[PDB]
Amino acid sequence: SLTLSGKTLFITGASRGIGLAIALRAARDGANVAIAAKSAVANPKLPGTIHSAAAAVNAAGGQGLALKCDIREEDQVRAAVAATVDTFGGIDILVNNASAIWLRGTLDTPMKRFDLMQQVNARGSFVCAQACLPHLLQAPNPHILTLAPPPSLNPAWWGAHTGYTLAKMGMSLVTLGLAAEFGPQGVAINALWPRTVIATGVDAAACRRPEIMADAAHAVLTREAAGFHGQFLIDDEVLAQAGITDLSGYAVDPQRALLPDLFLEEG
Amino acid sequence: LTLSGKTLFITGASRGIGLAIALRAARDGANVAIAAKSAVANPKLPGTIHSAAAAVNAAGGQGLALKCDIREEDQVRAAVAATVDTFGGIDILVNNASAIWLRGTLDTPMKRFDLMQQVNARGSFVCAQACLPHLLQAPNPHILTLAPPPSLNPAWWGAHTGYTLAKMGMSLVTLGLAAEFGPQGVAINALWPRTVIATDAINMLPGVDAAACRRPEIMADAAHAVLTREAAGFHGQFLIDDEVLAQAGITDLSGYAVDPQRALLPDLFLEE
Ligand SMILES: [Ca+2]
Repeated sequence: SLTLSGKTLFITGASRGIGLAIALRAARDGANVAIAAKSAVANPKLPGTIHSAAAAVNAAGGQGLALKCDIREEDQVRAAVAATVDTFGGIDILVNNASAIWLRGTLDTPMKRFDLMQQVNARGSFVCAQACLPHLLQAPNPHILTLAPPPSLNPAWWGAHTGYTLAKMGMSLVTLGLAAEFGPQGVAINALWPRTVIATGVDAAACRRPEIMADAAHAVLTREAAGFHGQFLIDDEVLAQAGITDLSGYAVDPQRALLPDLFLEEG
Repeated sequence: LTLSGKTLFITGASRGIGLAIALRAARDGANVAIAAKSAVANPKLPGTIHSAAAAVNAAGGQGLALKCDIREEDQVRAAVAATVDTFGGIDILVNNASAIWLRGTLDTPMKRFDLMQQVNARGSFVCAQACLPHLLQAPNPHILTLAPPPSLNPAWWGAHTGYTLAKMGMSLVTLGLAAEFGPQGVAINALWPRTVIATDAINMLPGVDAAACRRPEIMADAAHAVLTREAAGFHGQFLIDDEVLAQAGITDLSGYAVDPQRALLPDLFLEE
């Protein structure tokens, strides 16, 4: 089987949710995982920290590094990348997972909220790519994997929540540009997005668990990077190609019709 | 088709395209709020909110000089409030903005990335947000953003990702705003020049001589043609100056050339 043994992953926002799931799937292989996230001090209101994540990585079979990194701050990103290189010797894989969401219209989106989304999503992916690339370019099989949808100019999607669509498609379009620039230099710069809503008026019973994205990420990240860039991939399709065709186990409640994810057309 | 008595809020209109738009509207008797950062002049990049407001007055309009850095939400809100207190409303918002940096990602410092996102995409969003409550009450409301048609062309994204994100961001904000508010009868559209336009910003375009450009007045005149259209049923369009002017019966564009002895340079972000 393909493995991330010996590889070093820098994963943003991986104190919880999809980032943590991806971290743990890589850890199972013996990967080094740098958890770069803002949450350091334990808060019951939003459980999970860089430190709990690093411990979970260690318990899952990997080597965890907890890095206090508010990715809105370039200096913290730079410091976290240097720490990762100092601890593990390099960076093989960047996963741009950190994301903030808010589905209201423009008159109902305070600039504080708009700014949080732009800074964490599109800007966070850009600055992390910028900081990691010098090290990625020296690795044997470098990946940047951004958790973002295929780019779209669908006016309905844009009008539905312009602030969030700007920030999330921003991640997609940063991926598009990075892939165009650096893909030809051997870096696999791609995106991965879930078919359904992931449980991390939206009902978790109509969702899938984050392990679908962890397993899909694994399938992408173990691919040869040379010649593999600018792709916008979906979890179910990735897993099918990898030989995982029975997705029933990923369902929170397998008797429920699944909620479709934002930013994918339904055929 | 006149802008007489209409109130325009134009960002960055101390010089260049914004100023030209301001003066074309002034000629009709429009009220123009000049929302820009420069209050006092410097040798390098002339024009201030005060010279622009004075020029609007000289041209036949009513100018209002507003010291406004559009990076600052509080200043934008303050400027919009002052405009309403001065003229009674806002009929037209023109999102005009200049922050360019044509380099690759490793050569695009975060300070420059941030300047671009803040002035371009964010600036358009925050000004739209602040003006919309007033636009929605106006007889013939427009938002006109000076931005290109949205494109997913990978070459354009790869060439200078930070800048493309920022400027396409203005287009994408327009796309979303039009989808949300267009149905309420707000004419939310974009306008982009076929060619490069001669302004201070050509300094950020290596090799580009003003002589191979068009004058800002082509954008001023195309803007006027857009802004005097009925707003109902006219949203989500990404318009080009030459095409707008052709529809308006202006097909001879030769007078808009800076220098007829030079071939015109095609603009960024348009397929040839
Ligand atoms: Ca919505």
